[PDB]
Amino acid sequence: APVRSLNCTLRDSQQKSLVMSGPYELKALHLQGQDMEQQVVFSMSFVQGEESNDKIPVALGLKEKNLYLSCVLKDDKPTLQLESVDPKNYPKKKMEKRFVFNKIEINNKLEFESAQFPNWYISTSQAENMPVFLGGTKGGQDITDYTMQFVSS
Repeated sequence: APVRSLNCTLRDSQQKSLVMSGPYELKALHLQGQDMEQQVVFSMSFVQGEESNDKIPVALGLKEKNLYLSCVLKDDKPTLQLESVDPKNYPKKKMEKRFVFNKIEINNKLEFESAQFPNWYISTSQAENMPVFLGGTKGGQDITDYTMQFVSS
């Protein structure tokens, strides 16, 4: 397909799942059993960009929703947000830079670095029910690695 994609769910290294907070925000929390279905299913697209054997550029949209994770400057600081796009023009192989993340395979975990803002990663808090955000520090209080689960689509 023009732009190739695959559906998946993500879980941080503390086993927290991701769910929709409001219409433009994601939160991470320890979920299990029935509630497991509240988790967001992503449609990961493999877009164009500087590629490596361990660094792959991708775009993360919500399955069947014209909503994508985006990195923009908000109050002079790199910020993560859910952005609405024209449902007829997306996804596409050449996504605007703000939508691009470098999928990095480390241990057996994954890290998602903003292509727009080098060394800024999709992060979650240790605390329960907090927003998913863009953090500029690795190996610290905040979590920056995940495992990925594939879904039948």
